[PDB]
Amino acid sequence: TIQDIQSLAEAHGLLLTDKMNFNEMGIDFKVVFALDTKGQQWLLRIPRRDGMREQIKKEKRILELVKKHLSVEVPDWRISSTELVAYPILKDNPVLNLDAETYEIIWNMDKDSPKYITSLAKTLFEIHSIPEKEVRENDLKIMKPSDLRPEIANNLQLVKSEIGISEQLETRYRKWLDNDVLWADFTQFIHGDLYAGHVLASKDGAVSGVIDWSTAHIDDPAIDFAGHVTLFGEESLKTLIIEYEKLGGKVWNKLYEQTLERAAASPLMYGLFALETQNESLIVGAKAQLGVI
Ligand SMILES: [Ca+2]
Ligand SMILES: [Ca+2]
Ligand SMILES: [Mg+2]
Repeated sequence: TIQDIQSLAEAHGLLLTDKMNFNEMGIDFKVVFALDTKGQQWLLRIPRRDGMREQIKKEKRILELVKKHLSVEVPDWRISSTELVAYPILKDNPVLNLDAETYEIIWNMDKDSPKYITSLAKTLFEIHSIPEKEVRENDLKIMKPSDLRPEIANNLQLVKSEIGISEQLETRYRKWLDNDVLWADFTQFIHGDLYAGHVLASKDGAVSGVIDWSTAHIDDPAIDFAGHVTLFGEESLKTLIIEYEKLGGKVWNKLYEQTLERAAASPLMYGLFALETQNESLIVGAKAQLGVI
């Protein structure tokens, strides 16, 4: 009940009024939009069933680490567990969200915004500069540069044998794995699931926050550029890379070309996720993205 949730928040230190609205669009969570007794708006997440324990533990450690090194806001998980996740509403809305009924992409920001490019580049620089020693201390996954390709090769085998893959996607992924010059000889801490729907910004485009941190680890930095090129296009990605390098972002000759292969590999990564988030709904939609059907 609303009273049940009020008790939990009280049982973890937070006093809420009895006025809540519920949202049902989530896969793993139900979402509650609450209000504390002083009038501040809150976001509650209640995982549906058992399963979410290690992700909620990990994401809380990631949030506490990244806020130390970011000049923009991330969710402040004052209550954190599979009983209840609660944080105050952040300052801005995402630059886009997906309409819940149709998945039509509704944009809260001008795509051409110069300020989005410069502030996203600065945020990318800040995320990718987080020291490996600190990532190690928080027990997060660390991919070495020489492990990247065998990892993907394993991913390709597993997704092929169970979900299936179009012949054209398989040949492109193998071409990718064969193209040595595309692969950086270093890895860095990355957000892991970064695109405009996970970036909060003012209407002028200035990044004010970044959300959904549960995938963050040390990996190929191009992963954090793929979501931009998919939505903003090749020319915008080039300007982003230039602003990034201007700030001291560590680049290599083929970062642009590697980012395009990463973006094209989206079907593979989603088929990988769908195999450990078991739904007929997900493997079917992953199947279509891979050129089957
Ligand atoms: Ca900070
Ligand atoms: Ca080769
Ligand atoms: Mg915090």
